[PDB]
Amino acid sequence: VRLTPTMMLYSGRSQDGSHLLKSGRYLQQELPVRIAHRIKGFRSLPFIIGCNPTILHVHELYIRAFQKLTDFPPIKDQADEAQYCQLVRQLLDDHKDVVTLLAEGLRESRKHIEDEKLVRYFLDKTLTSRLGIRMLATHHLALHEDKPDFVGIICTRLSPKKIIEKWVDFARRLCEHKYGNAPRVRINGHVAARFPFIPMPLDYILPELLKNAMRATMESHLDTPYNVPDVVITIANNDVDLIIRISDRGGGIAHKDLDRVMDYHFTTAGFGFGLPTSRAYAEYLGGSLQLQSLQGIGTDVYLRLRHIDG
Amino acid sequence: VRLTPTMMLYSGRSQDGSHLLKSGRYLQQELPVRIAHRIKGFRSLPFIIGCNPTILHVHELYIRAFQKLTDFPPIKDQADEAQYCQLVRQLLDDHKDVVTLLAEGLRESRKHIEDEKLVRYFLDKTLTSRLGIRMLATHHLALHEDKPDFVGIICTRLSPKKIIEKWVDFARRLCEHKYGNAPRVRINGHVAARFPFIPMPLDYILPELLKNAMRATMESHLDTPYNVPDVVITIANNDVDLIIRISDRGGGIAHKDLDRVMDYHFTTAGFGFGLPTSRAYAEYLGGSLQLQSLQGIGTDVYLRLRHIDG
Ligand SMILES: Nc1ncnc2c1ncn2[C@@H]1O[C@H](COP(=O)(O)OP(=O)(O)O)[C@@H](O)[C@H]1O
Ligand SMILES: Nc1ncnc2c1ncn2[C@@H]1O[C@H](COP(=O)(O)OP(=O)(O)O)[C@@H](O)[C@H]1O
Ligand SMILES: CC(C)C[C@H](Cl)C(=O)O
Ligand SMILES: CC(C)C[C@H](Cl)C(=O)O
Ligand SMILES: [K+]
Ligand SMILES: [K+]
Ligand SMILES: [Mg+2]
Ligand SMILES: [Mg+2]
Repeated sequence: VRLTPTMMLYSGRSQDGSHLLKSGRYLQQELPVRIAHRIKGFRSLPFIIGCNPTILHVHELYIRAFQKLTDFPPIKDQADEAQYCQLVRQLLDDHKDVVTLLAEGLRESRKHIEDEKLVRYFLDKTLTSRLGIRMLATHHLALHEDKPDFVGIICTRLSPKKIIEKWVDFARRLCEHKYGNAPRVRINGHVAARFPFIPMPLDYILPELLKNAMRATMESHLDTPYNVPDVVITIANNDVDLIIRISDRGGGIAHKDLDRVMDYHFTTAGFGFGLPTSRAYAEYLGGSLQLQSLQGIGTDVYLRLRHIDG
Repeated sequence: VRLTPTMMLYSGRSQDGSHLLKSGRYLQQELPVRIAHRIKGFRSLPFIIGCNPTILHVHELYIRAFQKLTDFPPIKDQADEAQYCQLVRQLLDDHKDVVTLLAEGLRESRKHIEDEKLVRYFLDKTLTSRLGIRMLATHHLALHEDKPDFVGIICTRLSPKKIIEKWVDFARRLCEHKYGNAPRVRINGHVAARFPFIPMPLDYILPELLKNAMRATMESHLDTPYNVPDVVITIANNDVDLIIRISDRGGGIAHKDLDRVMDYHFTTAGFGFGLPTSRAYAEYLGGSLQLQSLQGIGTDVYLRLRHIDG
């Protein structure tokens, strides 16, 4: 029953399966209201942006979802609950490319307005609400599964080192595929820590930060691709939060780019969403994402995520 | 002729010694106005604080200095200039303990007022103005000296690694004297950098940050004083600024203390002035001082100082 902001992840264990029903009914009351807020967000977008065909498509997707959700009959039994899950699974899949569609839709249209704070706010609000909604929805679905060491999407004994290693292997492959090599990653600090935690946000954030650090490292070592400085990751685990520091020797973020890197769409090269999205996600969950640039040397990125209150 | 804020450090080279006169005359016009501002600062202190006998003593010192400075006759020749230097040297020495007197005077008296922003502002403004004044004054005196690789107090080829090493040896001695041992310090990054720079601010700041990192390291390793994690210092030198990162494995700054550590007087133990003073000095010179705490692991402190414009 651990909560994200104004949102609650049910921990329940009833052999009869009545927690599924209480969970299902909660989801059913909650999803339409939150989808309505997203729709209100689209309605208030500057006209010229809202008229972009890709933005209109996403706008329609949300209306469609609101329609199907409200059309679904109140849940009275396992049979209803079971069918609601099919709808939720369908919606989750239908909406899996939303971040990318928004990025495309907004890329050009955003420069047609005078106030630039506007799109930042819309995206921060839309993407984090969406993260919140997908977490709740996926958590409900997960309550059906019998994975050990999970209560829904909540890992009961998450190892930060393990999940970091997972995304390191992933980022290294992408990097090897593009450059013929990848920095090695060293992990230090509280490497043996284990605690209850929701992987989902880490699954978004970590690969974004690792891809950044690896790209920077390779692009600054073009003469010695076979011998590049390691990326060093430090884990700090205390009673308040989990801190993951990702340090590279990739030459740093230039002074002229520093005020831009947190802007959606800004890139010196994906589509420039990695940093602002990651920060918005971390702040939404009560944490933060901070950068320290050592121009000429490299960058330290500090991810902080609050622990699950007990 | 490199400048600090609203203040100018004369680079001059006249064999006849006329730059000494132009410098002297500049100092003579500039010191009284700036001392007057400091006096105005004392006049506007909350009554109950201004009545503290130590605060009153410092207040009087500044009046006395204004008196002697204004009483000094306009400078028309080397003889006048030469005598002005004696006065400046006397004043510099008379005022050498001002930071410490202010700290004592304010320690108790400050809690007697409702607005806490007040003392922070007074101290930030008083201490940085004082740094500015001492730099100009000392720079003038230094123009008389014939040290090679100096133009006044400006080192023409400052090595960050060398000046860091100087203060490392110093901090290690203090630390060894108190704990029987001291962390080793490793220095990496742009270790061979050399550039024109004014040592004075580094001479204040570095020992403060080194003492902090060493204390934290020892106090968190009481069982293994003979084997403690190194302090690691990274130098980054680029065209805009010099960055010095000081990282320790001293266990970090606790969440409950984090909002306090930049307050004058706050200490978990000198007199709690190291951090706020160092930050005020760095910002005054166009740089910054930022902390990243990894609670349970350690702390990274980032000092940034702008280069001398050319
Ligand atoms: N670790 C890093 N080192 C150097 N530059 C970085 C680092 N992380 C981000 N940046 C800079 O910030 C920009 C924004 O990154 P991001 O938001 O992830 O979008 P993208 O990776 O698509 O460019 C990058 O294009 C890059 O110039
Ligand atoms: N590197 C560090 N590691 C852990 N704690 C630190 C560090 N630097 C500063 N602190 C904390 O911040 C407080 C304020 O430090 P400072 O302003 O230098 O005053 P003082 O050193 O006199 O306490 C210290 O008492 C200490 O608790
Ligand atoms: C209707 C929901 C499940 C869709 C979420 Cl808000 C998303 O865009 O992925
Ligand atoms: C009169 C000057 C030289 C004194 C400076 Cl402002 C200081 O307090 O040290
Ligand atoms: K970006
Ligand atoms: K302090
Ligand atoms: Mg990226
Ligand atoms: Mg100190």
